Amino acid sequence: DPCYEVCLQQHGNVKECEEACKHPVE
Repeated sequence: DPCYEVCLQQHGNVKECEEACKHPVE
């Protein structure tokens, strides 16, 4: 909920952030 929201404001992503939110970023 907050993750995406954060990206929504601090960014303009969708599937990238949404999917990358659960993915183990390097």
